[PDB]
Amino acid sequence: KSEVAHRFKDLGEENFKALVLIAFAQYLQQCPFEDHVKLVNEVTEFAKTCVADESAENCDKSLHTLFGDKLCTVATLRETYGEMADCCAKQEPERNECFLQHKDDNPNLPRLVRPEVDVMCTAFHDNEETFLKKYLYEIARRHPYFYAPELLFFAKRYKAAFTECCQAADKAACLLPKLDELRDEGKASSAKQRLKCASLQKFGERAFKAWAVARLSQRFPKAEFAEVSKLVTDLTKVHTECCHGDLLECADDRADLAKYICENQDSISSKLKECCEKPLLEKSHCIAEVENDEMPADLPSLAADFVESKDVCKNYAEAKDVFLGMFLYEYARRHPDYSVVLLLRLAKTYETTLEKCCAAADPHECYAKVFDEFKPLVEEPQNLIKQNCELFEQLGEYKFQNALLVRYTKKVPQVSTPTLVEVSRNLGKVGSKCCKHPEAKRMPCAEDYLSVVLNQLCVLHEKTPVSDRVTKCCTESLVNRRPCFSALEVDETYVPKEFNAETFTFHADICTLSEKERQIKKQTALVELVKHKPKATKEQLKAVMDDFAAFVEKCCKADDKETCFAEEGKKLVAASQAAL
Repeated sequence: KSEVAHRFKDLGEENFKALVLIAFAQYLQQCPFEDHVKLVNEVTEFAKTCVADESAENCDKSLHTLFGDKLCTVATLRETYGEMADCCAKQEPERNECFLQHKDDNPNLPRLVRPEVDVMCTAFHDNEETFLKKYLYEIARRHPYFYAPELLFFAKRYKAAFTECCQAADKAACLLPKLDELRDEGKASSAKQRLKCASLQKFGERAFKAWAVARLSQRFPKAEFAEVSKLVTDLTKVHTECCHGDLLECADDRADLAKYICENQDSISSKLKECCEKPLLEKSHCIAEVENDEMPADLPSLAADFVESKDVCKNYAEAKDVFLGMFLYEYARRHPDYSVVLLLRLAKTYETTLEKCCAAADPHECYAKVFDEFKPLVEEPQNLIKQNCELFEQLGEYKFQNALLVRYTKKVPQVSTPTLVEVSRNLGKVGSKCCKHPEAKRMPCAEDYLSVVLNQLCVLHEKTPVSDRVTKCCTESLVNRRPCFSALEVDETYVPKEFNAETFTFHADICTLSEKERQIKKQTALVELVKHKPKATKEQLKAVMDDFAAFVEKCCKADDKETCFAEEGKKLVAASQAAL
């Protein structure tokens, strides 16, 4: 039998063209469009001829082996410059990896450009433009890991948009505010994902199970332990693939799944009616995270004292894996009000401890209310979301979200100025999209979201390696990430302590060079870090700065581009470090 045409024989053809492009274009990610597309055109071909006939010569390729051996070819030797030190070696296994499966990450390479003001409205005489070319863009750029089928789901929702409102609104208004929102949602999942791989095989594959047995049980909390373990065992497989390189199996798989999940509906989690009256595609992004859990649970199931007031320390605990699984899951069930990332810590203070004392010198009290020394590691969140959600509350949406900069730029003052200001504001954006939301529903979002961002931080910067600390809180644990960065004072380690850096204040009539405070502030904020990186930290001082660099606007007119550039440099560096 073959692989090629067989994949062709489920996900149809558009979505075969539709994968094999993004596939080939996360992969090599700098080579121009047509090179990539000729090569698709050809895969796309061929497939049809093992469609005709399995038995035809060389169908017998193991999928990759085609790509591998029709990729290096004229994609690559037209692509001759110096980072992919070719990787088609002794026709191997060790192809996918060494280079074809090495995706430069966040910050990959050229990028600045895009579409613009009026013209991108272009479902007239090509969707090769926009619709198609939301992959040499919305998937070459900064997303070599982005989850295939979800791009096919986020493809229609670039298409469908155009496919109504170029219309009466000149595309103007009735269009591009579905091109505001759904750009953060491109970043969101593409970033809500690098995690799910980072769990997967930049960290042990075993972890993920515990991730998802924690999670699918937080939403399907009557799903018997049987059935979460044919949803998280079935989801690893998917996610592993979309991570390990080979998508296609993926996209087929989340219906080789959803057409189990959603034929079984009632034995699993009631609330997946809606998205089962939804064309495949959108099934897997209702069920995918917009899944209002069916709290509260299975049961009364009164209490969880099988893990507790008993004597089966080991006796009923010679299944390592499933014992923990049934802690996790059953603990998971009654706690939509605690974040997975937390509960995963309670699932390592069972596991350790119960091993601390299933062994020696009885008796039971060792594990006697672990429930009552867990409780440190259940207070710090419940608490932290105070000096998350108050410094923000009555003290600033987009004003002092640049507090968490001051915090981070201090305690960890060697990550790259951007790579602060991507995070600094991003993990900023928890204050907004979660405090204004409170209850239980608060924390599950907000240790978790924070948890994603710290990962952006980690995955971002291996590339150049900086703060041995950041090295430490990334590596040492996944599960202990967000009391790590947190549990870090000002690393007085510093010096270099750069003085006086005038590839500094580019001024340049920024004031209406640039618009939308998202663009205005970001610079005004991009001032912050480098106004401390000289002088690591100071008390009151440092806001007599960002107004002495908020005149950065109002000396910017009447014959400018040299107004605020002589002026500042005296009056913002003169105003700097050690005296003022």
